[PDB]
Parts: sequence; C-alpha cells; structure tokens
Amino acid sequence: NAIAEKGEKLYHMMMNKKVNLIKDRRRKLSTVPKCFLGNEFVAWLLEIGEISKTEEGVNLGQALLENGIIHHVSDKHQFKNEQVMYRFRYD
Amino acid sequence: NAIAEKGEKLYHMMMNKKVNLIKDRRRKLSTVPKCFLGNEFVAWLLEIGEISKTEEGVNLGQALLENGIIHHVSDKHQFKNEQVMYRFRYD
Amino acid sequence: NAIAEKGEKLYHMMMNKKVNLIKDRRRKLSTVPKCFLGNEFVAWLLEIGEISKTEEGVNLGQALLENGIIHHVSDKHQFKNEQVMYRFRYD
Amino acid sequence: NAIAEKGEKLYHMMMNKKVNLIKDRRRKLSTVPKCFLGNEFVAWLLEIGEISKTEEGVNLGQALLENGIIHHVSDKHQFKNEQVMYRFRYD
Amino acid sequence: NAIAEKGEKLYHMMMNKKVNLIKDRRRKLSTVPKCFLGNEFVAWLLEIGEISKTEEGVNLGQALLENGIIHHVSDKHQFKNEQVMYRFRYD
Amino acid sequence: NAIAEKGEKLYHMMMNKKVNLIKDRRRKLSTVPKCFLGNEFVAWLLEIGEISKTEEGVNLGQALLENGIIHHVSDKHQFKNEQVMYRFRYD
Repeated sequence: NAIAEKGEKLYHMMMNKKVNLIKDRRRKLSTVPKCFLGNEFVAWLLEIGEISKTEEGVNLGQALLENGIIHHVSDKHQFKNEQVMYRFRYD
Repeated sequence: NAIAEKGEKLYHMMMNKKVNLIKDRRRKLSTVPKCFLGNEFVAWLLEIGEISKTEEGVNLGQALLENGIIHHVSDKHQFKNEQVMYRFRYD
Repeated sequence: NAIAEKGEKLYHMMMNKKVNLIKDRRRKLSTVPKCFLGNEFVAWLLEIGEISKTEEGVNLGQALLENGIIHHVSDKHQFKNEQVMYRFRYD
Repeated sequence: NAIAEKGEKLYHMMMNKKVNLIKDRRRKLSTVPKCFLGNEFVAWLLEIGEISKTEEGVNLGQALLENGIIHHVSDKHQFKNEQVMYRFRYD
Repeated sequence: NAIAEKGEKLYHMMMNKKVNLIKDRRRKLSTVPKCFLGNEFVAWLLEIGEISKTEEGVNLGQALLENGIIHHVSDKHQFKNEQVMYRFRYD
Repeated sequence: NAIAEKGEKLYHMMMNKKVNLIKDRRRKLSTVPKCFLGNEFVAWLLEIGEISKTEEGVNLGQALLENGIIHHVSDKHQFKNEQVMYRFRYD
C-alpha cells in the first residue's frame, strides 16, 4: 500500500541520528492543592444524609459548579498560546 | 435502511407528549475570576521584550503550568459523580 | 525557588492598572434545542422493555450515533479559527 | 520492577485464546452533513472583506456560537450512558 | 434580532454555488490494534478474583497507566500542526 | 445568596479534621516513548521540501493518522472503568 510505504520511509528519516524528531518525552502535571472527588463528595453527603438520593448530590454539585462556588480541575498538561484561560494561585 | 426506521420511530416516541425525553436545555458556565489568555500573555511578554521569541513565551508558560504557579481554566459545564477533581474558591 | 519568584513578579505586572491582562471573564453556552440525555434514554427503553439489558441500549445508541441518526451535543464554548467543523440550525 | 512484572503477566492472561479481552477494534464516525471549517470561514470573510482583521472573524463566529446560530460539531465516536446530550437530525 | 439576521445572511452566502464553504464531510478513525476496554478488564479481574473489589481494579489500572505499561487510546480524528505528540506503530 | 451559604458550610464540613475529603493530590503522566510533535514534523518536511506548502503537511499527517500508521498520544492521566480503549507496549 502506497500510504504505508511513505510512513515506513518517513519513520526512518526522523530516526536518522542527523534529524532526531523522535525522542522519549517526560510529562509533568502540577500537583493540585486541597481538592475533592465528585464521587467521594456525593458518597459522603449520603453517609451524612443531607441527600435523600444520588441525583440530589449531582444536582447540588452541578448548582455549585455553574455559580463558580466550585471549579473543575483541568487535566491539560500543555501550555497553549491560544485564547485559552489561566489563573495564578495568588487569588 | 433498517437502522434509520428504528431512529425515526424512536424519535416520535420520545416526542410523545406522554414521554417528553426531548426538551430545550439551558446551559450555564460560571463566570471566571481574574484570569488571562495564553496568546495575550505571550503577546504582552514580546511588547515588553522579556521574551526574545514566541517559543520562549510558551516554554515559560509551560514551566509555570507544570508547577501549579498557574492552572488552566476548565470549560466543563457538567458536574460529574466520578473520580474527577474540584476546588472551592476559599483557597 | 527561581520559577516561583518569576511567577509572583509576572502576576503583579499583569495586575498593574496599566497592563490589565487579568479580568473576570463571563462565559456563555448557547441553550440547546430539543435534545435528550443518554442515561434517561437507555433508562426509558427499559421502562418500556424494547431493551432486555443496559448494554443493549448503549449498543443501540452507539449504532444510531455512528450513522449520524443522532449526533452528540458538544460542550465547547469557544469559537476556534481552526480546521474544526460547525453547522447552522437551518438544516 | 514489581509493577512491570504484573503488567507483562496480565498481558499474557488476556492474550490467552481462552480469555480474549484484546482484539482489533474498528471505529466509525458518522459522516457529517452540510458543514464548514472555522479557518476557511474566517479566511473567506477576509477575501470578501466583511472583516477588517482576523480577531473580528473569531469574535463574530464566537458571537454566532454562543447564541446557537451555529453549533460546533463534536468528534466523540462513543455513545455514553450518562447525563450527556444528543439530537436527531429531524429538527 | 440583529445577530440572527447576520447568520441567516452568511448562511446563504456560503450556500452560494459560487462559494461552497458548506459540504458533507466524511470522517475516518484508524481501526485500533489489539486493545481492551477498562470495564471489561476490571470486570474480568473480579470473575478471576485477583481483585477483592472494584476500586482495587481501577487503582491497579491507574498504576499501570501512569507508568506507561498501558497507554490510553485517543479518539482524536484530526491531525493537528501543533506541539501535540504522535507515534508510529514500528515500536 | 442561598447557594453561596450552602457552599461555605459544605467547605468547612469537608475541611473538618474528622472528614478529610479535601487534600493535595499528586498527578503522574507516564513518560512517553520515541514520539514527535506535529508542528516540528510539518516544519521539518518544509526544511527538506517534500511539502510545497503547510496544508500539504497537515493533509499528509492526517492521511497517516486515519490509517493508524501514526496514532495521537492521549494526555488522559486517569484510568477509567468504562468502555474506553487501552494498549500495552508489548505490540
């Protein structure tokens, strides 16, 4: 297949000691400050019964979420030069 | 086509006044506190020349990102009962 | 730590009345037209028993999905100048 | 390393003719109806000059997006039994 | 509404035989090699009881994941000219 | 505001020494094997001129992508008990 042969070629060309486009790449995610898991939270509300049922816990967490009283913690590892939003701790 | 006919049927069944699985659905994202755009930031560093070039700005922002000195602002609108992480403002 | 000190500095520089890279930012998601939740749907098929079991409901919904008879509703809030796809209602 | 040895073992156990947890898996995405690319769109507005500059085109597309006049086309291939939203064509 | 009228206009302009920004668009995802589903895996460990409970299976899979002994299979269909990472099979 | 007061309360309850739902959380991403960046790749093809223009490089990479000759490297840090796909190195 035409498209296979191009790939196997390109492979070897990047693998060239000369060219070195292909390396191992470490990846770091900042350790996160004082934070919680949704499931643990909704679980906990039941153990304490300020929720009758689960969908009460989600609805509640959803409520909190959409008013910024909580904020989801993003799993993006990769700083982007785009119209993308970021924050310092210092607030 | 078999699979089309099932769909058109199912459609009408959810569209049943009785069943009402199909509605308009508002969506809310919390307004975000004091925050910045990657592009504006990397742009600004150049206007002020504490960056020689762009890839300096990204590399820098990346550095900040992966040590939690900045945190990306997530665009998820939807509170999840899963092993997913969340935070209050109060820190 | 070197990388901390740069951050705390940069912070104050963007916080400069002069510079104003750091603001509150409202976020809007279009209200969605007549649409449904996967869970509610698979749930409903059981209440009516045109599904023996759950994995029947998923498999079915999956079937529908991959033939465009249904389309997932995207949670992206942010119009992108990229090779990214978009649609008007008018179809 | 402890954790490596568990992996290599588990591997062979799923690879067991008996167990067969590990197969090739085809993946289908519905062909999309009449739709457009952001970049092509913003590009086109310039060719026709109803945009002075690019950030006008994005701002405009963003405007359209957040009022549902356009909707981003999702790349999810995988029907989910969750509080996740979906639509038929028939609208 | 001002913003509606712009949309309906723009629509018709792209719909122009002349302009043709708006087409059907096929989408392809590579068939995946020998691979497994999380749920099936954690399920299987129980059937065989090398897991006492579920959260043991997740914790284990998580362990494997974060040491590269397994790698999640990405659902991105769209090759990006960005600081984004890719691999050949030939390893 | 009603919904604020619930949040500030819930906060303190999870912050209870007793309850401890709220901790720092380390995050690990496996170091990736021999791999490449899209931008570097498309860049390189130009330096060597087996591409006339950029959109040739993307189109090519896209071609490779959708036939599994290359595979995008996922940034998910979080093993999921779902119908989600995974792979060992051992292939």
